[PDB]
Amino acid sequence: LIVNVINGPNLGRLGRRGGTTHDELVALIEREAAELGLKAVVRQSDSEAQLLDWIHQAADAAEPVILNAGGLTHTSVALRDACAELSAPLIEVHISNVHAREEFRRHSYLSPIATGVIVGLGIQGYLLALRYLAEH
Amino acid sequence: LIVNVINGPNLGRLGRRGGTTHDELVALIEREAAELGLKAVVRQSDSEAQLLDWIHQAADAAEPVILNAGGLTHTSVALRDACAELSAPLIEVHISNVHAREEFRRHSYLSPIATGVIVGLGIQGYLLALRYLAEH
Amino acid sequence: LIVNVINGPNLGRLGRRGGTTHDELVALIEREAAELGLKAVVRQSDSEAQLLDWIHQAADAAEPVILNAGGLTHTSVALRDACAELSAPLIEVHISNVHAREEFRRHSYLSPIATGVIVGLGIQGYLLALRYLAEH
Amino acid sequence: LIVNVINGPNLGRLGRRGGTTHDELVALIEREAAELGLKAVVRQSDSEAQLLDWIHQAADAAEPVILNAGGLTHTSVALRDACAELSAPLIEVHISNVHAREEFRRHSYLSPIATGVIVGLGIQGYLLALRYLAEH
Amino acid sequence: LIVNVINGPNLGRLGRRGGTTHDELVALIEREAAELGLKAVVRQSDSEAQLLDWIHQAADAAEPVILNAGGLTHTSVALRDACAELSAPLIEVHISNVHAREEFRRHSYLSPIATGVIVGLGIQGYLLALRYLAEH
Amino acid sequence: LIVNVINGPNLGRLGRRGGTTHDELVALIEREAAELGLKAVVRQSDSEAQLLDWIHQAADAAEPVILNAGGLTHTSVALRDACAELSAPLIEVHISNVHAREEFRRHSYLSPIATGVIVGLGIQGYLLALRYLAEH
Amino acid sequence: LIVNVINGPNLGRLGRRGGTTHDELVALIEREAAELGLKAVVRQSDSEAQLLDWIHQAADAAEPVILNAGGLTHTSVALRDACAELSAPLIEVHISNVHAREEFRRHSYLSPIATGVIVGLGIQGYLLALRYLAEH
Amino acid sequence: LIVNVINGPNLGRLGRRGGTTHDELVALIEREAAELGLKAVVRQSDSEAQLLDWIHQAADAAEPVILNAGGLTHTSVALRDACAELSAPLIEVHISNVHAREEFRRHSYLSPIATGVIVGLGIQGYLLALRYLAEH
Amino acid sequence: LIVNVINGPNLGRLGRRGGTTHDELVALIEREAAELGLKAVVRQSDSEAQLLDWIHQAADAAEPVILNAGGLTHTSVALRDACAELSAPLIEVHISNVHAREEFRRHSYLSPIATGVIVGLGIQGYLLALRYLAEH
Amino acid sequence: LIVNVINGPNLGRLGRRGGTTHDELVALIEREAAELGLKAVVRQSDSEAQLLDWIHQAADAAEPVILNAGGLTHTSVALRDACAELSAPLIEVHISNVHAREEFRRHSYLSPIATGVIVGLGIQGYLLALRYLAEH
Repeated sequence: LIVNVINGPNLGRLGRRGGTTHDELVALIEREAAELGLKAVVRQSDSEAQLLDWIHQAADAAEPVILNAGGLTHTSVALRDACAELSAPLIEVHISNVHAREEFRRHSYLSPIATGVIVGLGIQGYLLALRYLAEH
Repeated sequence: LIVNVINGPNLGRLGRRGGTTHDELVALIEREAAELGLKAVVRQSDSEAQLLDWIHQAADAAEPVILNAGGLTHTSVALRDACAELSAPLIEVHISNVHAREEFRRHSYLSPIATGVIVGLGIQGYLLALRYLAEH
Repeated sequence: LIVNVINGPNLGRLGRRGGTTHDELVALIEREAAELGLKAVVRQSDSEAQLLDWIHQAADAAEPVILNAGGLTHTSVALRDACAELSAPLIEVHISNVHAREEFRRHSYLSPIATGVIVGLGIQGYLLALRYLAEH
Repeated sequence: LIVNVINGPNLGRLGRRGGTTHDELVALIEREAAELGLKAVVRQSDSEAQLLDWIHQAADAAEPVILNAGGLTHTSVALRDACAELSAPLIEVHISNVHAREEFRRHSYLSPIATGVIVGLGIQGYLLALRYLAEH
Repeated sequence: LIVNVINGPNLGRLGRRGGTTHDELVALIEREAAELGLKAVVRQSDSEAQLLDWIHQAADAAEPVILNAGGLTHTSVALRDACAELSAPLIEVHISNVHAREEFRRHSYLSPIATGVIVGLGIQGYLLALRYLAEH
Repeated sequence: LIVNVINGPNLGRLGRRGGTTHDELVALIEREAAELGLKAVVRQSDSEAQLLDWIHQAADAAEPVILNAGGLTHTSVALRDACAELSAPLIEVHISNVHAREEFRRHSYLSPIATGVIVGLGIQGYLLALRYLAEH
Repeated sequence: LIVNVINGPNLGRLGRRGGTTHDELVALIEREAAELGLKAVVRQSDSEAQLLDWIHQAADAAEPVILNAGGLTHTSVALRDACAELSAPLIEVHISNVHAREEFRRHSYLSPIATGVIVGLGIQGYLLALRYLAEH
Repeated sequence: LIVNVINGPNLGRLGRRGGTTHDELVALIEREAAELGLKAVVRQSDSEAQLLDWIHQAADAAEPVILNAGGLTHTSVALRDACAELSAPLIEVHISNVHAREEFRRHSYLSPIATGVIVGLGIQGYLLALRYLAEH
Repeated sequence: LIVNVINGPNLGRLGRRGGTTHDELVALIEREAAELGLKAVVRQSDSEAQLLDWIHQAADAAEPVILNAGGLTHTSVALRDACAELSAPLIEVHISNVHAREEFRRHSYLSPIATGVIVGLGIQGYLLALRYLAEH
Repeated sequence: LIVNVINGPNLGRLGRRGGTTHDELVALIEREAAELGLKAVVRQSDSEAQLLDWIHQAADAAEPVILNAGGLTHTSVALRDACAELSAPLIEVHISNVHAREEFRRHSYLSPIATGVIVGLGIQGYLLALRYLAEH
């Protein structure tokens, strides 16, 4: 079973002003996925249109999605509407605790339609979302 | 290393109008904890004073806490202030997706001071919080 | 058929700075219930945990509840969540007109899930709730 | 002693898209009133001016009023100001539970000046208001 | 098939301080309706009670309604509740663009229960609503 | 006279989880336009930058625009500012009734500067906007 | 004359992560009270029901109360309603400056019914409240 | 050690429509200060500029300030910014309980930057602030 | 009987970018007052402290005040508190219609404590306030 | 051409708890103005009435104004109304970035009527406003 891990704007800057980089995150995820018997496809883009295309492809293939949409979490109705079409689980992930920062970060257009949300557990949040999905 | 799992009001009614009961949840947690090399102490109370006493004891022993405070999450400043004393990690857990329900459930007094928050992954949320803590 | 009448915080102070006392209220209710062919069990507590235990017992026995939760009406999500499990009717009662006082008293976490609400009719509000329940 | 029962807009559509009709409601009320030794005058109008005239006549005769103002409950300051002149009791009645519906229905211009409010007990709400008034 | 066109307060002042008058609007609508094979009944009143009576008659006959309620759009819950009974389509029409004016005009109690809303297309809005209804 | 029909994000997913597809919508529009003596150019993009380029080209050519901006309706000030330059009519269209859904969908940055808005009439909303424009 | 000093939730943790402990605070208060010719009864509880019982006993004996309700200051209507019965002075005390912290701490259900409020003067706030009461 | 007591607008009207006058208040303060071994300089002005000059002089001399700014408490950012420069303690005093009056009086621009706030204890509030400062 | 007419900030700029000047306004008022048998004392200041001193002198002499406080109407609690001491009538006057301008101008701290308010009638507002006061 | 530079409350405290003083700022401005061929008149006052008099004199002479009103920026409608009379440019200046501080500092009554606003560039903000004005 294939799981899409989709990272949104500014996530390619991970580790570069907390040192895990985006390439390292990809390697960590693929290794964990292989241990669980899953195939993880990890993609990152700063373009909202590109993220919508990837979600549409996950919706047509009925594949689960682990999404960290970055700043678009708080602002894009178009992203929420694309994610409303998914039929497999959608897990929203944030690396840092979004509730401990500015007040505008406490509102997400994605949380109400996600199956679950994991915030503040660092990069381990992606690995735990994978384990939830492997345990069906 | 000892981990406290503290369940608040109405969580002793789990499975009784989704059938996992609170006794079953305790057994699941203890089994997972033993596999990870941890000892889990699982307690549940409908009394806010009893929850504060348990958090104070976790703060003095410097032990991590996985807390599902039920309805007190949204209403108790006293619980938040007791949890502000903890020095080990605090993970807030909700079984259902609190963001997909009434608007008052989207505000938590605990999230801003927790290390991380896990919502909507069912009872597996407690087992993933344990794994995060076992991986230091 | 058994009806639970549950009074919350400060209701044991009735009549003591309008002179009906809580013991008198109990006698009035039991007398009316007997005239209607019902058995009324009247209980009062200043403890939120004790009120939740009584509601849980009413939910397991499928018995109707007439509840005057006092100040907890406006503040407790935990009480609302316990009352959401009841399968028989739930009537919320307030002795005074809560809409004629401070603005925070006009919001109730219980009204939206109650079958009906009776406010401002004094102690007669409890006796009319009994009559509604006797007339199925 | 005479009691006015005043129904506002859309209440003549009762039972017609829960089958009690407005004529049936009138018969039920008159029968209950006669059993209590009262005379009930039941009137219904979709016109706000007509409702104000009836309230003014109740204010000059010092007679109690049981009012279900329909949608005007939430919107008319003119109705509230006419009802502020009454010297006998004013009971506001709603057949359905107004707190379980849209958020604008939770605000009433009438509740703060009514003696009491009864919501959600169906047509029995009118019969219980009569009993309160018969028991002075 | 009969379509009711109902105009609310101040719409009899059309063209009189943009010169189409209400009589001209009626002629335009009847001519368009005849071309489509429909019969249009156009009525106008400044009285809210009269509008409610006309909507009740449309609800009992199951006929579609094209409604321009004027200022009552923003203020009347009673009108919304009468329109909630209709079983055929309800199209809300505004001649001018209500979103380009005062902020209170951007809220309508009718839009959420209408089948569709047409704003800002002048008198042609009524003719396009007719065409939608003729094309079932 | 040329009319631009511009569809924004997620509108290429029409008919695919109500079965009209985007290709079918294009065919329907071109056929109606030809019957009216107009030429319709229908374009769709999930990219906000691409939509702004198309609006800028409509502004320089002084051509009318029928726009369904999808989720960007509620969130993009940049789209509103590009549309503020148009000199020919701008009709905003929504297929479903945006007022009957989430509260954030009731606010549009486009409505206040559009000539008119058509919501809830399905795909027929685009065909009626064409007819308005053909009747100058 | 007897003065009750009542400390609410988390105040038994004073000095333990500013080193005055709750036992030391009690000794300081009793010593100051004896110098003023008063008897101070100092009690602390994390239980809201226990605090309400102590306030009810102060109301029946007509004794003054110096209250630091901790987090319940901001959340409990039941505590405010018990304190509304007191006939002798009620002084609300906070050790730290509640106005310099989170915005939710700036609202107190107790201040409007207290005789006076003292915030930010550390433990000396309790000793100054005693002096106010000794000077009648 | 010198303590400045600064009274703002309308405080020279004390006792004149509760009979202590401003001259009497000055005498009371000077007497208490002398008993504590302090020198109190008491000044009053209805001019905001004059109050700012006095605060600037207290900031340059590093002297403590007891301030009752009257109505300026709720409205002047300029006064708050002058008081933000003080390095010795700043105690805000109100004679009456500001939380029991109009809602606009519950917001103070000064409280968040003051060391402590004393409200509702009458003129004794100034004497207790002096004692706090004498006990360093 | 003496009437004070007090003009606040920027009112000495009347007629100078509607040509009545402040000197002309004074002459108009004195002439009207003499016709009514009253003596009008007209004063203007841009200083809030000076306005408070004049109101205090009107309060001690029990004389009526016609006040146009300019921008201080919307911002000064200190002015409202000085005016709360007056025992003779207080009429608030605005030359232009304050409700037809910016939204912040629709809130006045003075209106709730004034005997009456006159807005939008130009300079004639002062002359009509005089006539009201002459007719006791 | 003469330019007025007007500094409001607390700006005479510049450099005194970032060391430029107000006298140094005056020297810097006069030197820059002379290099540009302008004459700068720099004045500072803690009195709102004095600032209004200076603005009135700038309005009668049609001279440009560079204003740093300090805390009055956020609170004075009277200052805004005096500045609304200016016919030459009005540049509002803040030395620090007002948007990075408390939320009340993000609202200015002056910005909407100023020609331009410069914030956060330190004392150089005044020198750049001069250059804008020298380049007409």
